[PDB]
Formats: sequence, structure tokens, C-alpha cells
Amino acid sequence: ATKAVCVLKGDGPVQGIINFEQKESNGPVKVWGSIKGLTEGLHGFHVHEFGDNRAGCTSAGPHFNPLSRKHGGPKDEERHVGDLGNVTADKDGVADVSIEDSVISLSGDHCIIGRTLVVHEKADDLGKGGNEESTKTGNAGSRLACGVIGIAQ
Amino acid sequence: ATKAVCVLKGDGPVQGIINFEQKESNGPVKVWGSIKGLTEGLHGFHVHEFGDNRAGCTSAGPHFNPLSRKHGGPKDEERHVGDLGNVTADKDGVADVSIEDSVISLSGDHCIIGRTLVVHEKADDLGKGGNEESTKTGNAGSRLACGVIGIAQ
Repeated sequence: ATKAVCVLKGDGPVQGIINFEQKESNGPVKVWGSIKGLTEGLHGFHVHEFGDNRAGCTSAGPHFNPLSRKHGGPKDEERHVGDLGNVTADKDGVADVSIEDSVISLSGDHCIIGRTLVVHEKADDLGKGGNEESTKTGNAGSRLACGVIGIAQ
Repeated sequence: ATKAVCVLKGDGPVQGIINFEQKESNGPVKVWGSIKGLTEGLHGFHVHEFGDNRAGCTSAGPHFNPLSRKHGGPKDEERHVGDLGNVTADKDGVADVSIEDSVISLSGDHCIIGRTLVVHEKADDLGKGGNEESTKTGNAGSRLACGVIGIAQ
């Protein structure tokens, strides 16, 4: 079964480790791990297009949107491949991520190996945020921590 | 025409950006960038199996060697997929990289997207160092800096 990992780092306190497992190449991907350094609440959680961190998290480019669709939440039909919603940080800044998704893959055209997982400033509004920006990125703000999704043992 | 990038970081001063380019599937991967923070001289430049950075450059694991060959130099027929030889740091610690390789690839069985590049402590002796370890790892020492090979624009 195909396995991947991401180590999230950025410029301040935000850090963590996000595992990915996909036992069948057409089943869902299990995403799990933990993030610390976070303000309490909901934090946008997106696969970005490039595994490029050469000038920081900015280098990662836009959401991974191969089907040129509009931004949604995970559960929507209309959503980018890399729209994985929000993760929620507790009062002590810790987010226990647990997610199952059937739009991302670890193989094929929807493959997220070598792309970037990014944790954002604020809530992804999930297309339901009442302005232009909402239906493009979900207004989730600055990129706090990222890293490239890599092949794991 | 496919592109990748690796940003090299470690616990020391060694930093670098390395670019990969393979304009067609069967063709050679062009590799180039710069690494600073190195001691003058030669340093092993290897692709390792895992894009895992969980516990630093150690988590990358072993040389990327899908064909189960002995360690050599890039020009050798007998070599690991990940055997890219050595880069040369000048007196100011700067290593200008320019490499063309036909064994690594950006797609396929020999695909290196999502794996790690590591730059090592000491010269790779290229399997001609004349001891056991020569033909496993080439004696290149500790891992100074690594980064996961990600998709680039």
C-alpha cells in the first residue's frame, strides 16, 4: 500500500507531521497526524500545486486544481483536488488531523506526491463566504507552515 | 515538459536550491542549482529512497536503488538510480551544480519526485575506495542537508 508523509514547517511556531495512506489506487486516501503552534480554531488545509519551497510557502503556488473547478469544501462535488477543508486547533494550539478523502490520490492524475500540504492562518470558508475570494481560495489567509508531500516507507 | 525542485536544509549551515528538468520521458534529467555552507572540496550528491524528513535527513533512508545494484559513479553501468556522484564546493564553500543524468527520471520506475536529495559530509569514492562500505554508500559520510524532490513550475 502506497504511503506518503509531509513535515510542516514555516516561519514561526507552526509545525507537524501528516501521514497519508492509500491501500487501493482507487479507494480513498487516509490523512492523519498532528499540528502544534496554532491559534485556537479552524485552519484551512490545502494541497497546493508545487513542491517548491525555494522562497518559502509562497513558492507552492495556487491550490492543486487540475480540473479548473471552483473552490469548495471536501464534501462538495464542485471543489479543487486539493480542497481538504479545515483542521481544528484546540485551546492549547494542537490539531489532531483525521480525514478520509476520495478526490486526492497518491497515484495518477490526482496524485499529490511532490506537491505541497499547507496550513493557513484562518478558516477555509469553503466557497460559502460571501465574496469573490471565497470561491477561489476560501479566504483562509496566510500560509503558516508547509512541506512537500513525499514517499514514505 | 516536466520540472522538479529540491530545497536543501540541515542542522548546519548548508543551504541550496537544485532544479531538475526532463523535457521528454525517455530523455536525460538536467540538474543544476547552488549549495553554500560546504567545506571546500567534494561531497556526495545522492538520491535516497524516502521523501521522509520526520527525524531529519536520517528518515530519507537508504540510497534509491530499485534495481538492487552496487554503488558506483553516475557514469558507471553498475550504480544505484540515485548515484549522482559528487558536487564541488569552492574555497568560499559554494557548490555550483550542473549535471545531466540519464538514469534518474521525473516519471516512471526510476521516478525521483517525492524522494530525497542529500548532500553528504565527505567525497563519494564512487565504489573505488577499496573497502566494503565503498560499494554500499561510497563512504560519503553524514547527511549535511536534504530536501524532498517536489514538482515545480
